[PDB]
Amino acid sequence: QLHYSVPEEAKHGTFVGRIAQDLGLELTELVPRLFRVASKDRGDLLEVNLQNGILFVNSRIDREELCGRSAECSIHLEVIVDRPLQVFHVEVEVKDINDNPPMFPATQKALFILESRLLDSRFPLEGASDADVGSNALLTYRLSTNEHFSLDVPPNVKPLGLVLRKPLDREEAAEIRLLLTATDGGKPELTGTVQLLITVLDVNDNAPVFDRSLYTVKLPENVPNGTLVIKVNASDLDEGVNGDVMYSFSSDVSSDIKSKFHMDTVSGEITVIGIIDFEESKAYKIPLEARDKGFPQLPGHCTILVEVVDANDNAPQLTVSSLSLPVSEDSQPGRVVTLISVFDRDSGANGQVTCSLTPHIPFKLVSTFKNYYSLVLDSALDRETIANYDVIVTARDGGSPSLWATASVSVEVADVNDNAPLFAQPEYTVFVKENNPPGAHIFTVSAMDADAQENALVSYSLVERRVGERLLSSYVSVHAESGKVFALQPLDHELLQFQVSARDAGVPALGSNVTLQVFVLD
Amino acid sequence: QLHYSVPEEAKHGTFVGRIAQDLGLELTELVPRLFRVASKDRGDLLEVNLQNGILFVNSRIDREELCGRSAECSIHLEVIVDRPLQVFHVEVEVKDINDNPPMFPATQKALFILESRLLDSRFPLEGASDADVGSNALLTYRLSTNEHFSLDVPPNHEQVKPLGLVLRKPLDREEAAEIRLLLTATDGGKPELTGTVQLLITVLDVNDNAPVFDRSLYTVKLPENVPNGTLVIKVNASDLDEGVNGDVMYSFSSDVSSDIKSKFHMDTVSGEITVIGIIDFEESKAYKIPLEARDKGFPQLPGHCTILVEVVDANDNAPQLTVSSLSLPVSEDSQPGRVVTLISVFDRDSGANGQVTCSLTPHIPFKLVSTFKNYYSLVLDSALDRETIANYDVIVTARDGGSPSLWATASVSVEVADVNDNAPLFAQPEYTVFVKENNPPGAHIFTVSAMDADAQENALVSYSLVERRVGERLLSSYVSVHAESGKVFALQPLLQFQVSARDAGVPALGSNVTLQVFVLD
Ligand SMILES: *[C@@H]1O[C@H](CO[C@@H]2O[C@@H](C)[C@@H](O)[C@@H](O)[C@@H]2O)[C@@H](O[C@@H]2O[C@H](CO)[C@@H](O[C@@H]3O[C@H](CO[C@H]4O[C@H](CO)[C@@H](O)[C@H](O)[C@@H]4O)[C@@H](O)[C@H](O[C@H]4O[C@H](CO)[C@@H](O)[C@H](O)[C@@H]4O)[C@@H]3O)[C@H](O)[C@H]2NC(C)=O)[C@H](O)[C@H]1NC(C)=O
Ligand SMILES: *[C@@H]1O[C@H](CO)[C@@H](O[C@@H]2O[C@H](CO)[C@@H](O[C@@H]3O[C@H](CO)[C@@H](O)[C@H](O)[C@@H]3O)[C@H](O)[C@H]2NC(C)=O)[C@H](O)[C@H]1NC(C)=O
Ligand SMILES: *[C@@H]1O[C@H](CO[C@@H]2O[C@@H](C)[C@@H](O)[C@@H](O)[C@@H]2O)[C@@H](O)[C@H](O)[C@H]1NC(C)=O
Ligand SMILES: *[C@@H]1O[C@H](CO[C@@H]2O[C@@H](C)[C@@H](O)[C@@H](O)[C@@H]2O)[C@@H](O)[C@H](O)[C@H]1NC(C)=O
Ligand SMILES: *[C@@H]1O[C@H](CO)[C@@H](O)[C@H](O)[C@H]1NC(C)=O
Ligand SMILES: *[C@H]1O[C@H](CO)[C@@H](O)[C@H](O)[C@@H]1O
Ligand SMILES: *[C@H]1O[C@H](CO)[C@@H](O)[C@H](O)[C@@H]1O
Ligand SMILES: *[C@H]1O[C@H](CO)[C@@H](O)[C@H](O)[C@@H]1O
Ligand SMILES: *[C@H]1O[C@H](CO)[C@@H](O)[C@H](O)[C@@H]1O
Ligand SMILES: *[C@H]1O[C@H](CO)[C@@H](O)[C@H](O)[C@@H]1O
Ligand SMILES: *[C@H]1O[C@H](CO)[C@@H](O)[C@H](O)[C@@H]1O
Ligand SMILES: [Ca+2]
Ligand SMILES: [Ca+2]
Ligand SMILES: [Ca+2]
Ligand SMILES: [Ca+2]
Ligand SMILES: [Ca+2]
Ligand SMILES: [Ca+2]
Ligand SMILES: [Ca+2]
Ligand SMILES: [Ca+2]
Ligand SMILES: [Ca+2]
Ligand SMILES: [Ca+2]
Ligand SMILES: [Ca+2]
Ligand SMILES: [Ca+2]
Ligand SMILES: [Ca+2]
Ligand SMILES: [Ca+2]
Ligand SMILES: [Ca+2]
Ligand SMILES: [Ca+2]
Ligand SMILES: [Ca+2]
Ligand SMILES: [Ca+2]
Ligand SMILES: [Ca+2]
Ligand SMILES: [Ca+2]
Ligand SMILES: [Ca+2]
Ligand SMILES: [Ca+2]
Ligand SMILES: [Ca+2]
Ligand SMILES: [Ca+2]
Repeated sequence: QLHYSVPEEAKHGTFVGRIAQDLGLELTELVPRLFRVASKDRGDLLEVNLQNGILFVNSRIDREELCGRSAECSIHLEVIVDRPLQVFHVEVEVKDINDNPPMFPATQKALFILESRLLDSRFPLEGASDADVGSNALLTYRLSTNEHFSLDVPPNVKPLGLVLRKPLDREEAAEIRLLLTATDGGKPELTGTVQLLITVLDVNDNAPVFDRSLYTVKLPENVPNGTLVIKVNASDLDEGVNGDVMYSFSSDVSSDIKSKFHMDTVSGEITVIGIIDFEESKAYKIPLEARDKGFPQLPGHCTILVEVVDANDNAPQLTVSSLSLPVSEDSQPGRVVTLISVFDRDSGANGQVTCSLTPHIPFKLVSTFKNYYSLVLDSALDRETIANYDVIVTARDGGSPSLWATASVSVEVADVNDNAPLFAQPEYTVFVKENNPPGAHIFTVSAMDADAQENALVSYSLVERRVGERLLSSYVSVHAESGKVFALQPLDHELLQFQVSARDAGVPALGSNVTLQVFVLD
Repeated sequence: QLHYSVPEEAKHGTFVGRIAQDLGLELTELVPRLFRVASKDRGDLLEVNLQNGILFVNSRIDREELCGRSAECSIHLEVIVDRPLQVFHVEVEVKDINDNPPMFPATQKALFILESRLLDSRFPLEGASDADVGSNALLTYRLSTNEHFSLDVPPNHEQVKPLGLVLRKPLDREEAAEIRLLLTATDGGKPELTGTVQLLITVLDVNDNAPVFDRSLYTVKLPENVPNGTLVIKVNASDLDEGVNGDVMYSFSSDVSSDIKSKFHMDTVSGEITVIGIIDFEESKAYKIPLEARDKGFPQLPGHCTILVEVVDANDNAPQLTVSSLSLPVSEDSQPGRVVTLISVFDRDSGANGQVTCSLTPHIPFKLVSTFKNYYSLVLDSALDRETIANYDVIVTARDGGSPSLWATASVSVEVADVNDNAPLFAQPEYTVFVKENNPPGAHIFTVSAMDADAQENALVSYSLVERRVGERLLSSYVSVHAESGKVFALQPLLQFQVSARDAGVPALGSNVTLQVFVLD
């Protein structure tokens, strides 16, 4: 019937069309007959002036306000004239102009993506809104050139996705900034921009690592209660709770190790809580584990080997063996007497021992094997001059400070018959009473020795002599046990000299005789 | 010194050496003189028989009991003889035989390793212990042939640091839940003894699998007038993890509109979408809803899926119509084909129930016709008459199609205006009267009557007189009449005249009736 095309948002009084002459009616007819024009929507967008008989724009025309995002827009206007009654229906189609730019819901939007997020994972992103319809509507999206991310759009309606091309890391890149540009295909060309500032969330993917797998620490033997050994330090590359670690022992530690050593969980300092002995254990090997606070927590392992240094804290324990009581006087030099065994609990320089004895002593000490010493006899010996020795043996434990261990040994010398029984002085003379009764003691001879026991035993005897052959009698009788001389005859008148022999009882028996004389002629 | 070599743990009374003749001593001296042999440690390991003067093993010799894990083992025996006193020291070195196998601290050891463990990561393992000393001590480790793991041992020395298991290829819980391996430690001695430890390592589930739907987008159709709490669709998320990491919670995305949240709600556990508000097609044609689902794991991964729901236009609105251009007068002379009033029909609904069908009374000369779109004009056809038909009340019925169909009726009152097209008619022509003989002046004689079919001024009867030949003769104008009433007055003691009845309308129409009076007295 009739179609008019009018551009959106036109100048006031914009020429639409000569509707008057188009319907075969003159202005002259238009003036008297009642001219009515009615339309839907606003109905005041267009109006006709009768003076020149034309149709024109009165107010601003917003197509998107009336028809929204619909493909076709047309305004139905009816024209009524009276006397006579006549009605004509005319439709005016509104043309869309690119006056509406691509508008994003927000200029700035921040997204949060985990670090451990794998590739091919897409993230939903809201598109820009546009009230325009057709070619002058947004169709082209352009993402900033980035290494990690790429853009993806469904060909149809559906939120566009952001795909992770390269893996992300918090430590390398804490924050990532991108810009998304949406451009519509219209004249003039309009701009849409949204800047995305995405922050990388820390994921516990860094295990705690020590400086080296093994550490070596020297430790004294007699360290007091609560002595520091070493503090271990672990490095972690995460943030906050994932970045700090607690130190602890491994579950495979020995009971003794746990008994002697302890570690503070927070500090990671190793302190001694038990008496450690070098003789008990020379060194300790301790496995250590450190764990962070993150839920997927990773452990860090390192083993400390501590060595205990031997301090001279034990005196050289020695034992006297093979106790030999007798030592003969005639013993030639080079004869062993007793045995000595010296041992030391300590080890090393303060483990070796040097033994010695009294210098003012004929005996000398010499060792044959290891720390076993044998007491050998040197120089000559005499029982009578010196009876017994009480030798004190000193054992020196080297190192600083040096220790001492002494032993008292009692050794006695055995008597050997090498002396002879000697009377006081030769010779002896006595004078007996004239009328001498029988069985009367006249004199008691005496002898003394230097030896002991049977070697010092004096046995008195008499000699026979020629005068005995002269036949007076068996004369005097002597007592071997006492040395008393007994007479059994009255003296008569008609020089007596006889030898009294005192002897020993030892196996090499030795004796001497003294001359005793009696003179009687009364 | 003097050296004799004896293997550890020998048979009872094993020949060691002829110590008697070796020390320059005859049997003759050996028998009576006390011949003593004494040693530290046990001191009962060796003893000499005097009958033949020889040295032999008396008790079991355990080298590991005496020297432990030391390189060199030697027994110091001292020989004491009396009369005269003489002492001879002899050392007997014990040779080690491989009688102690490589022993691990435990036959079975279980390790717990995370799935997310990166490559080149090593795990500490304790080595095997051995009481043997020398060549017959363990130095060689052999790990079971495994794809994922490889063995690592420090070369400087053994028992300096625990040997490690290094991850060559990454492991996964879903593919391999458990891994069993065997570690064999072999010492270099003859014969060779082996020590073994069986490792049962378990793979720990790590939340590294994101929840995934069947497809990114789903399409569901939904009616318009759905009641409060109507189910739309149930969504399904698939997860490949274990336990708390394997089950997911359903929720809306944070980017949803407030209206969307107002019209739709979702159960977190089930993942079912239900409507809790009245949705209207005129309000919104379709809804696009983003959905997010998150698992219970500490490193929780999200899953996104968008539901597109379409609203169907249901006939719940009657076609709103308005009567326009109200025209009260309608002339009788109006030619057929001529429009009367205007009707404007609009419908809120769209589609099959958007189209409207109008109609009018079938028993009526009027017809309804549309020229453009859904704009209708009521046009008059055929002739009409005021007197025959006084007024019309046109009822327009509008039917809204679809199931069920809607109805909208309209009553329009139109009246036709009277037009003078009829003529005043007397009862019957003609009329004749006889006047009194002795007639007085100014006397009423008769009252004429006339009637019309029209209305108002057109039905107004006005009585008048004609001149006539008798009147022209100038005798008189005869009777004088009142136009309003039609009364005839006589003023005098064969008369034929015409009484003309006329209208009062602008197009005046009239008719004449013959009136006669007879008086000759
Ligand atoms: C060698 O030193 C050992 C500790 O080292 C010292 O102490 C620390 C604190 C530092 O100052 C350091 O520099 C020192 O050198 C020492 O071990 C100690 O032994 C005593 C008893 O023998 C313990 O006393 C008990 O303590 C517990 C507390 O337990 C703690 O254990 C660990 C420590 O890290 C952690 O889990 C906590 O921090 C705990 O605090 C008490 O609970 C307990 O009392 C209970 O029993 C009594 C009696 O029934 C009740 O009345 C109470 O209510 C309690 O129920 C004891 O008092 C002492 O804790 C322990 N020290 C450490 C650090 O564990 C060792 O004895 C020293 N060697 C020798 C030979 O003495
Ligand atoms: C283990 O040793 C390290 C270093 O000796 C200790 O690290 C301490 O804290 C920070 C850790 O990052 C060290 O570096 C610092 O980093 C900040 C970051 O901004 C920087 O501003 C500093 O200038 C410094 O470079 C820092 O050197 C060190 N500080 C102290 C007082 O120790 C760590 O504490 C040790 N482990 C334990 C358990 O103490
Ligand atoms: C989801 O649907 C299940 C049935 O199909 C299953 O899920 C899909 C994704 C595939 O993994 C297929 O192999 C499965 O058999 C139901 O068993 C399950 O109950 C549904 N989910 C819920 C929460 O009910
Ligand atoms: C619809 O009902 C709403 C209340 O819903 C409540 O929660 C849902 C999940 C159902 O279980 C229901 O039984 C509960 O009472 C009202 O808040 C809302 O106003 C209602 N809308 C209407 C009546 O248009
Ligand atoms: C008595 O002693 C002297 C002293 O030399 C000795 O000559 C003499 O032989 C001894 N007498 C006897 C009987 O041996
Ligand atoms: C919007 O589009 C224009 C060109 O159409 C650019 O100049 C602008 O920077 C943005 O990309
Ligand atoms: C879109 O993006 C550009 C680049 O960031 C801005 O300059 C503009 O103002 C809008 O935010
Ligand atoms: C060293 O000290 C000890 C202490 O008993 C003595 O017995 C020994 O004789 C030496 O004087
Ligand atoms: C001579 O001397 C001895 C002592 O040596 C006395 O015992 C003896 O009786 C006599 O007088
Ligand atoms: C270890 O290997 C040795 C041979 O080298 C076997 O004899 C032993 O039984 C174990 O399998
Ligand atoms: C040590 O390893 C062997 C295989 O060499 C097993 O048979 C034994 O049970 C132990 O686990
Ligand atoms: Ca616009
Ligand atoms: Ca526009
Ligand atoms: Ca646009
Ligand atoms: Ca990292
Ligand atoms: Ca960490
Ligand atoms: Ca990290
Ligand atoms: Ca000590
Ligand atoms: Ca010591
Ligand atoms: Ca010492
Ligand atoms: Ca002497
Ligand atoms: Ca003597
Ligand atoms: Ca002597
Ligand atoms: Ca053995
Ligand atoms: Ca052995
Ligand atoms: Ca071995
Ligand atoms: Ca996995
Ligand atoms: Ca997993
Ligand atoms: Ca999961
Ligand atoms: Ca509705
Ligand atoms: Ca509807
Ligand atoms: Ca409808
Ligand atoms: Ca008529
Ligand atoms: Ca009429
Ligand atoms: Ca009339």
